[PDB]
Amino acid sequence: SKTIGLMVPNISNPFFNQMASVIEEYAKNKGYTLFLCNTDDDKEKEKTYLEVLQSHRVAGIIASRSQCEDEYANIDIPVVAFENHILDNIITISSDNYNGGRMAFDHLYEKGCRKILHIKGPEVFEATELRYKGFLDGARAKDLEIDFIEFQHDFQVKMLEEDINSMKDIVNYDGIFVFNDIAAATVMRALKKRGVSIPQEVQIIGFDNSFIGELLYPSLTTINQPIEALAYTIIELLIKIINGEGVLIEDYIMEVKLIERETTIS
Amino acid sequence: SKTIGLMVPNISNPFFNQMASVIEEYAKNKGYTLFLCNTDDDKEKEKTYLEVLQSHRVAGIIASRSQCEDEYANIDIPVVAFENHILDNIITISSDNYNGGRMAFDHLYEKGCRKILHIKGPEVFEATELRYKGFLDGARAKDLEIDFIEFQHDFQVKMLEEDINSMKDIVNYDGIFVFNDIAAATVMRALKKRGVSIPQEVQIIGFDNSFIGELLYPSLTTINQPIEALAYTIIELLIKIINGEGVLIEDYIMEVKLIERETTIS
Ligand SMILES: OC[C@@]1(O)OC[C@@H](O)[C@@H]1O
Ligand SMILES: OC[C@@]1(O)OC[C@@H](O)[C@@H]1O
Ligand code: NA
Ligand code: NA
Repeated sequence: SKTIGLMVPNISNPFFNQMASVIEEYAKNKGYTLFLCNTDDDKEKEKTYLEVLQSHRVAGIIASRSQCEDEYANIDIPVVAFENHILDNIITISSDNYNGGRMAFDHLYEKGCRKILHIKGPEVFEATELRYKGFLDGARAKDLEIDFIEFQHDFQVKMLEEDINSMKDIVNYDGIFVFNDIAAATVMRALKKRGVSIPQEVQIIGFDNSFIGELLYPSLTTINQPIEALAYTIIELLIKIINGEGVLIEDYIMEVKLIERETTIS
Repeated sequence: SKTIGLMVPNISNPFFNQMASVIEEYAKNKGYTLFLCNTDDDKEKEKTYLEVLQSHRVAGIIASRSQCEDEYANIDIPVVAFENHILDNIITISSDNYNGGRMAFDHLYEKGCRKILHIKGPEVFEATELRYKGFLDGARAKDLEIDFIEFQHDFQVKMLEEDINSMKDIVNYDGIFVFNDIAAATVMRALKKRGVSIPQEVQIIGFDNSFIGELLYPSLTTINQPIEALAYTIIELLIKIINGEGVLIEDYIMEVKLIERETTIS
């Protein structure tokens, strides 16, 4: 087989469809095509696709935001993981989510925010947990108390029909850090429906630098994940495993950077 | 195998991510999993994926906005097509794109628009050609001259860094019909960057009812494609072909409807 299976939480999140496009490019450079498999952050869908990919004898699997552990132990096909650690013998590639969360706090604080909310991601996403921890560590360094709201899912179309309890109070914050750009878009939509002015009344920073942050208005200040470097790295390492080349099985963490746009003041 | 290959022409476009999610649900109801294959509206990528899916002996293929023809002749795997016709012995499922184009014209005209632009899709998309023809036939019935601008691609992230020549003149139109909702979002972003008020200065209608129109602000008036009915139908018909059950090979066209939101005046 010259096909690699890429498991995607959902390509409805712009970040994952862009990642899938760029991984496909790097795979093509190495002579591979891709099958994309939608796992929807569901352990049983992931298990099913692992079985289906194995039965189809793909050359390798890229496992994004995995919720398994067990299931991977016997599979005899090369695997690399994006974000979530699976087993100690599978390489995990990620952005520097801890430091990105610190950068997000430092940016809001530098822009004068003192009443701060972090809309954090589901606990099962190692990446969002690290963003939360970096943000909180930043607040602790400034002796600032922060409020949290924890979403239980990444973006789903149903989110557009869901309310936040006490949405009327959100405008009272100086700044809000939202765990990713697509979730930030939903938060800004809710604020706009209530007539809230951004950034005049509240400042917003997201995470990813996915296309949704530039597509909408005002454009979203965010933390860049380096999709090209992530995709390059994932494919380079998977091909080493496929080829039986030596590589230390350890974390590969790519640098992030602040992208200042119109939802924070300057 | 119990796997169906779904060719996806634009994994960046909300409409196709939502279609893929719903097709997956209906396939699961019938006992099938899906592999998604990114064709990127490229004939060579489609040809490649067709070969890869055949080599993997999938149970059936859902072609989507296909640009091939003879490559499908005697591939001995069941195929159904979304939108673009492939061969006379392959069923094509689509929304009622001609009537949706007429509905879009009628709605702008009823809201008082007389200086009207249609940003039309690539000529290789049968669906957008029919939207253009329905819109134009509506204009001709009212003895109204319409202007056209023809995009050569569906949404790509690079569109966010591309300008329309004479963009500063677009505000002069009363109303704009854009060939789909994700393209409409890009047009609205350009207008907003220039300080144009929607719908006060220009009214906008898209096509699809994909989730981006409900993230847009103001929310986007559009023509609904019935994703649930499309997905149900694609899977029902593909399973008939797989099972060798009788079915007339003919067009299946699903009804569309206007969804009035905030980018046209109520
Ligand atoms: O949008 C993608 C993302 O930011 O969502 C949360 C995190 O898991 C991932 O990197
Ligand atoms: O967005 C999806 C879509 O509207 O794009 C153009 C048309 O091919 C298709 O139905
Ligand atoms: Na505030
Ligand atoms: Na106008």
